[PDB]
Amino acid sequence: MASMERFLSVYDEVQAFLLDQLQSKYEIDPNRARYLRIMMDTTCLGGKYFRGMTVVNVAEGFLAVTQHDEATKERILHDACVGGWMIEFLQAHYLVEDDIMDGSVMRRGKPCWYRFPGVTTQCAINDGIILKSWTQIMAWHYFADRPFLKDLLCLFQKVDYATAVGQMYDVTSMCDSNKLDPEVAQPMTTDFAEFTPAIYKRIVKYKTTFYTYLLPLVMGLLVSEAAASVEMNLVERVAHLIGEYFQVQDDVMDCFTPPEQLGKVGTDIEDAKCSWLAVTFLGKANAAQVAEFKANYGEKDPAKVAVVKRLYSKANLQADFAAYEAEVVREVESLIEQLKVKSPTFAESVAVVWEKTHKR
Amino acid sequence: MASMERFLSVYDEVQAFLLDQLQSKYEIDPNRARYLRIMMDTTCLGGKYFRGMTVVNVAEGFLAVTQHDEATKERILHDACVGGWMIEFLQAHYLVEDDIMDGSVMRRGKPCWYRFPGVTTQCAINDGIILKSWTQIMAWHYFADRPFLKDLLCLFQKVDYATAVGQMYDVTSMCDSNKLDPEVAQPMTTDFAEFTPAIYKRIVKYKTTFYTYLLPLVMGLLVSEAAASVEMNLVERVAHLIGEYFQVQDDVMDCFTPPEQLGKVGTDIEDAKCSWLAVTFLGKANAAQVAEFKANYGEKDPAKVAVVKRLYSKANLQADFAAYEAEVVREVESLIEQLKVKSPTFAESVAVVWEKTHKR
Ligand SMILES: NC(=O)NOCc1ccccc1
Ligand SMILES: NC(=O)NOCc1ccccc1
Ligand SMILES: [Zn+2]
Ligand SMILES: [Zn+2]
Ligand SMILES: [Zn+2]
Ligand SMILES: [Zn+2]
Repeated sequence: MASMERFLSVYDEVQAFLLDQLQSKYEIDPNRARYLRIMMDTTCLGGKYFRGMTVVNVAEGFLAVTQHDEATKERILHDACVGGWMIEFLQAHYLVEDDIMDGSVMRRGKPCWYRFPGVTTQCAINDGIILKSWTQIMAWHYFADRPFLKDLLCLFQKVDYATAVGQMYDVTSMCDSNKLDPEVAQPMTTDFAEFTPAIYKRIVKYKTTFYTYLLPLVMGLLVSEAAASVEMNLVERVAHLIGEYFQVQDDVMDCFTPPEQLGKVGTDIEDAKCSWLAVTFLGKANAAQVAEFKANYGEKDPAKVAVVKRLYSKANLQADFAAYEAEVVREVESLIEQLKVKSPTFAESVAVVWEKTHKR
Repeated sequence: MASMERFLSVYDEVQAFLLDQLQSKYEIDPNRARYLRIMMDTTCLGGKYFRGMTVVNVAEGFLAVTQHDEATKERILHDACVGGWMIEFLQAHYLVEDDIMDGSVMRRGKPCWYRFPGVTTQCAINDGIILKSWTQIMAWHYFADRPFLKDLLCLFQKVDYATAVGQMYDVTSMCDSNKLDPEVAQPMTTDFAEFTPAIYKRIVKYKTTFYTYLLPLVMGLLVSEAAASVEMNLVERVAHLIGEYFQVQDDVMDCFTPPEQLGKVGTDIEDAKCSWLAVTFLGKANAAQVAEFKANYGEKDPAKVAVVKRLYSKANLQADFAAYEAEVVREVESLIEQLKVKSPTFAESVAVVWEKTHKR
């Protein structure tokens, strides 16, 4: 069986399990079940499944080098599929809630869930809650008797909590820290003193890298009973590094990729986000350029937005990007080498994750 | 040590643990830590702590009849306090998110969290997420080596998921089920065919009873290693029964308790909620009364709201309430008796929970 067709099949099986349980154990009626089926499909399907498929790809790597009965091979692959859906549903939770938090309009060429006419914010906040609850229902059902259940739940928790803390770093990134105060409406920064590489790195490390790269890699090791084939400090280091690069690319596309190709209208400039572009621009600007940036950033006025894009264009940010990219290629190849000492197979899976990131 | 002073002390200890970890493990800065300290205090403190204190009271019951070293007595009580805070933080999560979902203005005489000037919806949805993540952090830290960790996590999950499903039942209670559809804006019901006792019971069972009554009772049994002192089908039956009564009282106060005493302006009529009052009124109304109710319910116009209150007044709903109350007194005393067969101590704790509910 090809990997993607297995993965997709297990989605149908998990969906049926979750909705059947709603009827047998939680007293749901058929119409509300249909509403939740449609919510699940709309929010969990239609991406490339990079995160969930990484679990499967890691587990396939280890199957090629480890002796097992066929039925054990099938159970491992079924577990890797379930685990990969846990991650896809976790991402679904964060996309639904973030879209509401940020007042987003589109995602992937389609309206954000909360904007569907028979959804609304009142339902969509709760639908998002349900998405994440379903990850837990999956784990407790499919992994009830598994030796890795404890470790898997404990890892999942920490990643989820890191991700929520990262959303906090993200949404407060344009405020002055010393002015955070629940009692006082928050002004945009005027000095941009906090738009630094180290601060930017903390936002991206927490908001994206834990659930996009660390979790799929480590879940693949857990369902394979292979955590001893790695030095977990290296896996964490490589995960954060690759995931930082992934976000830098996303930051650049938000500004420069046309909307029909991007699948939405990017608003990072208007939203005054601490993007890689803003931070890099500030790291090389002269006094007059910094003043012009300050007079135009974080404003909805499209002429002021065009002024910011113009500043980024004139500033030759493509060169700082190629230099960044060069250095990440360097450090990732180094980390992969360190991974080969305990597991060529795992190092190869990390290689594949890097290639899919670097070339998308 | 008195129970409440222990409980309160453990809040300070848990808070310090959670914020210290944010600094040592999640790279937080002092200002964001202060923001989260204030969020925790504002959202978790100021109620009566009925749910968390019930864990402690159940555990105290068993301590009186079970032999233990003093250090074991202290560990059980510390565990019951932590467990009771897990429940209080879980309720905090649902209050923050529900207030946003329902566009609530006040809670307990104070603005809803999302309405604080330096919060806003964009932060408050995520703050609510964090609240529930903190319940998990507590359990994995304080109960890491405990024999009941698995059972406690598995119970907590199911209760949380029941609660989210109950919010779904609640927010869709004024729609016709056969018309639920993410693609189509949802009209209010015109026939009110779904305002029935059984439908009402399903909303309340899921939305409130699992986290308010089942969870504190069962968590008390788990931290005491006492689940064998009960027949879990009875505990579930009594929990749902008491919790249904609790919500019927809440439904009546939303309509009839003055706002300064209620701590908010009740809007169940304007929001077309399936309340006990609406369902009971419809169960006894003549044709003309049903037509007048239909012409006035679910409308913000205060004259139409006063028409609905007038219908409920003339309909002598206080008599149906006294009759309901009588029957619940009857069934609860019966269930307590059945609980005495395996545990007088546990039956007594259930007695106390009932008294606090019945007389508030
Ligand atoms: N639906 C129902 O009544 N019970 O299923 C959920 C559940 C919650 C807590 C403890 C055990 C089960
Ligand atoms: N903050 C950090 O870098 N690590 O702490 C969180 C964490 C997440 C996943 C696995 C293990 C730990
Ligand atoms: Zn966002
Ligand atoms: Zn972006
Ligand atoms: Zn509500
Ligand atoms: Zn109410």
